[PDB]
Amino acid sequence: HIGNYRLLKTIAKVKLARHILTGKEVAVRIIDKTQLNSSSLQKLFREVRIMKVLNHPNIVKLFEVIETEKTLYLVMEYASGGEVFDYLVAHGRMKEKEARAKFRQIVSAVQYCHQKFIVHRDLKAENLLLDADMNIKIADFGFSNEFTFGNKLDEFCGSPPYAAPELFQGKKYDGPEVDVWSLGVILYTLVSGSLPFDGQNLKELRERVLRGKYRIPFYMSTDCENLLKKFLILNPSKRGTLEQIMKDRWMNVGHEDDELKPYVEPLPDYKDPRRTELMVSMGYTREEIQDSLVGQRYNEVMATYLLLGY
Amino acid sequence: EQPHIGNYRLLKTIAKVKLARHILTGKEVAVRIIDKTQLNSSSLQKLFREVRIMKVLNHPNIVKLFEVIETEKTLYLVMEYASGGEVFDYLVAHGRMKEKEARAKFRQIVSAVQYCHQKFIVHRDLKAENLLLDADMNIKIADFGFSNEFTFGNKLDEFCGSPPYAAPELFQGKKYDGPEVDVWSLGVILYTLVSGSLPFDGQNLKELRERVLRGKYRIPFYMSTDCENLLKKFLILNPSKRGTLEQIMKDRWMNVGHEDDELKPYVEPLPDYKDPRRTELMVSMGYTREEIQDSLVGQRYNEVMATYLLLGY
Repeated sequence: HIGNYRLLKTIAKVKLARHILTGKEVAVRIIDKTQLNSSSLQKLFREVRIMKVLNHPNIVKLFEVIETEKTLYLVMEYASGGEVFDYLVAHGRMKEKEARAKFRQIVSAVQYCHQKFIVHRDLKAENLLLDADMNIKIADFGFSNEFTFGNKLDEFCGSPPYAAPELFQGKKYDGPEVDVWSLGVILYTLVSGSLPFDGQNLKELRERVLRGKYRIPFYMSTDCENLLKKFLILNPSKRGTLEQIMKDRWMNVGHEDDELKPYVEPLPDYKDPRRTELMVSMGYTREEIQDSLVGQRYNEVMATYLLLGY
Repeated sequence: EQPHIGNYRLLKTIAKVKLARHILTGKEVAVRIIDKTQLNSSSLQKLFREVRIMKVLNHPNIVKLFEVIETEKTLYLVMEYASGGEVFDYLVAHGRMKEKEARAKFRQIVSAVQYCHQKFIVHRDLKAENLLLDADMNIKIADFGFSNEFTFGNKLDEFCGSPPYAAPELFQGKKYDGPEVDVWSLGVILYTLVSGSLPFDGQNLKELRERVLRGKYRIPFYMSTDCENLLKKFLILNPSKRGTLEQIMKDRWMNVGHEDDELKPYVEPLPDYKDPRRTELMVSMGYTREEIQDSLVGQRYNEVMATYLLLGY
């Protein structure tokens, strides 16, 4: 094993693991640096930094970073509930009351990143993970657990049906309004268990996408069809921001007093007495806990700390 | 090992697809199972249009249709099973193919697609996940007619592996219609056979598009020169300047170690419908002589014809 972790089984090389001293499960991406060229190494560590800066409850967290001469271990949040894509396959559509619960979390998460000028650019159901409580954990925001670095044969499973029309018109695919279209598509698959735009191949899928028409089922409320109209607009400049969309009726149904808003980064969690104590009586010194959590080292000490929060 | 349908025992699922065993010959097949009640008149005609295409392709390297079983509510299509799996899964497991091995599969691949081009049928979706392998490592292209991946606009199709093989047209809003599209896809396929990786990559569709539209790809140090020149005839950004497969069959690399046996378009062999050997086995199965005669002469795609074909393996 590596660090305070016991590799259990595997699930791009990713391992399920048990933090020995907390018994908490964790995902452990393993990456071989010798097999990387400078251009790719840079992009990696650049994305590792992005992961260290996104502190949101629906964006899979990073717990530790172990880096050796030839290897880089990335210990991150494991989501025991799997993909949103797999769920939707089994249980079919969600109930209007169920989707809203998660679609709030999603839009809050994506919105948070747009604040920092990070657009995800590949939003899909396969990238929305769930934990043991049915809470949303978006993945691949920074570093991607699905994309190898040019070596392998990526299949881009699930990416096309959520692509905005710009992609097929040769127009730029850069701005936040791109995640915005995809959110539309996402929402639609949640309340229907199906695709607004579909086809036998990429040709047919394109045809349907660029036309922008999509069937609304009978069982879909009228407040819902009205939320889709705000996402699936063909012209990128007329698609509204996410701050403007959190103020929708369908979004806030059941939250008459609890209206959705641009998430506010919570203050640095680093001094919790309960965990500082629990740690000391494991064999951690007081100030190494202090230095580790002050400097946000993301080492074996910071990892243990964060893992005690579950 | 429980349900039966016609002469088939359904063994397991592999869209709804079952690997089954034909009880009279013990041969394996794949049965696509379609719920007709879940389809609308428009779609029903697309189904039978495509099935008519399936009955009409007769190439050694395209998956063959054996039988159509139709009931009130359901349609069963019985087709070749490729036990060797996807070329994709095979590249992932074994790395690249050395050039000699690649030429062998690429030859079969070109014959098959060119065959469909002669009839003005274009695949529109060649990828390494569509190139199946049989027990002898022979290529069987899937999805030329009906698609064992495309569930009719109903579910949550994933399109696995499609993007990296799309001609630049797709991302430019231009017509994605002609054979040239397949030709570009062939270019990608060749390259991934011999290097075990894609010529155009990227962490998301946006990044993929840049590489595709630009049209630049690295030639590995180990790639033969003849190979590099062959890629140059497929991976041309302008649709109209891409060659036809008939011309591309004449290429040097295509024919290494095939000097007197140059790749030329496939000619459809004479019909099979009289083999007295197989005719006799069938007679002692309960089939009558003229019922064998009618179905084979008529190319019916009923249980008789299917039993006859499968006795050919």
